[PDB]
Amino acid sequence: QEVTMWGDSHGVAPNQVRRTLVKVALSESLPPGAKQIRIGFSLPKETEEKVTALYLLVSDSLAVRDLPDYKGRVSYDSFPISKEDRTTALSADSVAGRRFFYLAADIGPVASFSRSDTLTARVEEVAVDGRPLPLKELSPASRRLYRGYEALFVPGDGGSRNYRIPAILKTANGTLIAMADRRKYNQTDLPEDIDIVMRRSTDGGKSWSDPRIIVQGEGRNHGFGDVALVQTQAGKLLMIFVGGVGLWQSTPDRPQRTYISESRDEGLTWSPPRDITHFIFGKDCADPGRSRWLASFCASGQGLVLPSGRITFVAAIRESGQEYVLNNYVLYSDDEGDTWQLSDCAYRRGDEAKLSLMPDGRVLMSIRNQGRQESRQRFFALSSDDGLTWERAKQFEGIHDPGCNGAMLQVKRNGRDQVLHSLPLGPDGRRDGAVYLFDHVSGRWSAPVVVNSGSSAYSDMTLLADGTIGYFVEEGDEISLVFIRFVLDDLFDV
Ligand SMILES: O=C(CO)[C@@H](O)[C@H](O)[C@H](O)CO
Repeated sequence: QEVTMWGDSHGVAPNQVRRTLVKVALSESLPPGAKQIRIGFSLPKETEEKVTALYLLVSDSLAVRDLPDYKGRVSYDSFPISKEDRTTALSADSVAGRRFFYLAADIGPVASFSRSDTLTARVEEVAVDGRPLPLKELSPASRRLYRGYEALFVPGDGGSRNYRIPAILKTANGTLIAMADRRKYNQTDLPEDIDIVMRRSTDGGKSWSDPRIIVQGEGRNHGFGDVALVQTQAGKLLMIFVGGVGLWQSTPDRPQRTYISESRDEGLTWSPPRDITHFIFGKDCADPGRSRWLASFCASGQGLVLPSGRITFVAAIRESGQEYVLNNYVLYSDDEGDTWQLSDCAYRRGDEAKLSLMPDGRVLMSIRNQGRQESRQRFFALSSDDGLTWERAKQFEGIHDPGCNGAMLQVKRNGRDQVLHSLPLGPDGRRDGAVYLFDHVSGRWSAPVVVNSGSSAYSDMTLLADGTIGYFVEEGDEISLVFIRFVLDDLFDV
């Protein structure tokens, strides 16, 4: 009879309730004759000052996230603990054979958000009728306080086993749109059966509407996913996504197709999806130079609408069946989405790529590094004719890319034009989701700041009206899509 212990490392926000600090698992139910179990724990004053109440939670489930995040799919009992106390006890008849125990807290109304605000606790002893059990730590507890923190899509939500692939969008009217792959049966990509789902917020991300499936997968080989979002200059919302067979299964005559859909009511309703594959490649393509290309997909997340009105996304395109590599081209529209063209090639052996507007009006491309090329660094390219043509810009390199989709934001910080870039820190793996600041004038990257430790993958980033960063990340091995709000001073001041 051993006891295994996991401290929580997920972010918190003020006034949240029943946040797990430490969870422990009995390897066996309490034996008959056992009457009581007692849990002694430690918790520093700095954490105690940040909480308003403590709890012992007991459940038949051993869950990854805070138990309220499973919205009742996890049932549990809650016994309060005085925040000044350091032990609690419960009869074996109350535990009722259950094996999983949580030390949880209600977060106070803290108002600091510096890097120092880290909550922690640790279980020191689990005793059954006075007989202390052996406890082994698999994880330490450290939960950082952010101005906002909320899991928008959690495994099991609405009957979908999994979620992946975040996209976020802020509209000129302040509406936030959050979309995701609804991965119904497992976490793998197309050709699995996948839907596109969405939640909206009309109060700057304080609260979100219930998820609505806006594009429905119709079976294996007939799913949809990899959403990217823009707002066009005329005000209509534009989403772009792929559907069908997997990327490497696509062919010119049986392609994984690219679709667009639009919204003229702040993301409440969306037009029926429109196949635009024929503009890009394949059997219906008017350019015979691309008749025999095999596959294309736009990087999920956000595109870019230029000052001219031109709408753009970077497609990553498979041109040859003899290799498993992709080339980047800009997919753009000068007519509010009515028609679409391709730029000249922007990057050889690229992958998911993102655009942002340089302070001089040039366009910067950030290209995912696939296959651990070169020094395993993020790739960059520049365009000075609004996306039509491109050249490598090593001058922007200098951050590691373990091979993952990220996002850029052009921000002004202490009077300096800078670029915020989100990527897993790694190294060489999907761990510790971070952001970096690139100072434009010096051409120097900051040191990374880890927003979310642990398993971390795709991220997308939006700038809120007052300059708070909205950061939408894939958290965990079984991924949750988590919306985090912070200001740049919270992460980069000393
Ligand atoms: O996988 C998970 C789920 O949240 C955790 O184990 C954590 O993200 C990482 O794996 C280690 O901290």
